[PDB]
Amino acid sequence: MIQRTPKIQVYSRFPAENGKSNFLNCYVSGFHPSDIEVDLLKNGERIEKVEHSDLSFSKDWSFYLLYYTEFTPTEKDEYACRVNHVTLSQPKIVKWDRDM
Ligand SMILES: [Cu+2]
Repeated sequence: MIQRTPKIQVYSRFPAENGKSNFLNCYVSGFHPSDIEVDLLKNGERIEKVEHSDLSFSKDWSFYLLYYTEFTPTEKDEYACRVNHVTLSQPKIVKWDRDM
């Protein structure tokens, strides 16, 4: 019964070491999940082997949700989460910043 753009936070499971394998995470929360579409991107390109958790929600249908994939970072490679949702007129993109 309330409306809001979905919050998106992008972080790595362990602290990042170039060349060392790790996991990339995108935590999405908001209202009215409603077929929301989430992708992870390596240099603007959609990744294939992406897992997600069950979607958690409460009465008013606020929700959170996690998408992730194993990956192994470098300085050259650009990583990001991309979300598609009714409240968005276009796909929203948050970049993974290992210092932020
Ligand atoms: Cu609502």
